[PDB]
Amino acid sequence: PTFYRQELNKTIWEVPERYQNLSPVGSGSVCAAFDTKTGLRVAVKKLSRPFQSIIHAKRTYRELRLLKHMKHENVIGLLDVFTPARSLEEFNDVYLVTHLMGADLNNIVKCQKLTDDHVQFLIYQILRGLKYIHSADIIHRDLKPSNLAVNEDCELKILDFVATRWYRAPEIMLNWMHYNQTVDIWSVGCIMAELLTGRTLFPGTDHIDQLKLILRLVGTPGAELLKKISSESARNYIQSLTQMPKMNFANVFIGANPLAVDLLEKMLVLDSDKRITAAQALAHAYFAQYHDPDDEPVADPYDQSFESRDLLIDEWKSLTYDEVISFVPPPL
Ligand SMILES: Cc1ccc(-n2nc(C(C)(C)C)cc2NC(=O)Nc2ccc(OCCN3CCOCC3)c3ccccc23)cc1
Ligand SMILES: Nc1ccc2c(NCc3cc(CC4CC4)co3)nc(-c3ccccc3)nc2c1
Repeated sequence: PTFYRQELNKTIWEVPERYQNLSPVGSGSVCAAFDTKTGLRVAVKKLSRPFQSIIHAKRTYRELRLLKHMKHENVIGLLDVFTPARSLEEFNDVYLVTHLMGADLNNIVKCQKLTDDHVQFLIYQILRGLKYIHSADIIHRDLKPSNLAVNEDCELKILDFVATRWYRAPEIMLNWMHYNQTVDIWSVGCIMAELLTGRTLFPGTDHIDQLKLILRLVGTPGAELLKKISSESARNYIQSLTQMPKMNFANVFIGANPLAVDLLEKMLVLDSDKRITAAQALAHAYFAQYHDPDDEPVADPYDQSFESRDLLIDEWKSLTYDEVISFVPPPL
């Protein structure tokens, strides 16, 4: 494949001839383009200094390994990955190609009002994607409206591109080091609550103000949850806050679907051991119009053994180069 060059907002791009009409989108740096081989509008992300440090190199390998493995309708997939290099000695740029979506859920929630029917379809697609992601032993940790891309037909894709702490599970705020996958479910509840009211549910100014807003809704942790908190520092700070009662969500999300209020009651739970999972939430009556267990697939098992390895930069670079060369595009 022959490459061409052009500068687009300080960053120079070397892309194959198949990608035309490059247009800057945001900032790695992303460009919108047209793929003459497939006829699709695509998004091309150029990784910025992929091997500047051990942190960058392993991060580069992690993202390429993740995107190559994601093959689900509601999760961002990899259409192509290329580099202008002809060998490992000159391998310094990595480009990632995916579908071009219309916008993100952040634009829709602040520019449009969503019917309860639209909330069902949008939240169902998130939970459908989360079940696929969680089945591969992967936690997103960064779910928020700006990480969810939506088309004009309300088709949604999860990606990992508005404060993140507003959607962070409380066990992440207190820096618990043994949380589970339901930290994403807490984020879904905060997102679902925002689609129903148009307001951010927990607009905290800091980590402490975030927990104060959370406790005003969910109430004081009970004796069962207090038994399972290992940090004496956090366990004492929780016992230092005045006893807040748990608000009834029907009095908070008024005029909302009774099934929507019940699902939020199962998602916005402090005790992560009792928080509803992605698979269980798909079976909730709120998604009866869309739920189909035979069309909610799980993922092929994903090898994360590299995360426990301590390698050099050129070793991470060489491993990334192998994944670039071994990539097989999906058929049309
Ligand atoms: C270190 C690291 C590790 C993993 C990730 N990671 N994790 C995920 C999962 C969890 C959802 C599978 C996905 C990602 N990576 C991404 O979501 N990467 C991307 C974000 C935004 C983009 O372009 C946004 C612009 N948008 C594209 C499509 O919609 C229209 C415009 C991208 C464009 C092309 C290629 C990748 C993009 C990210 C970083
Ligand atoms: N088995 C479980 C189940 C839930 C746990 C958990 N849940 C999240 C949480 C929420 C809160 C409420 C704080 C706002 C006051 C405290 O912890 N935190 C923590 C935790 C929090 C801080 C430090 C160490 C552990 N451990 C949990 C163990």
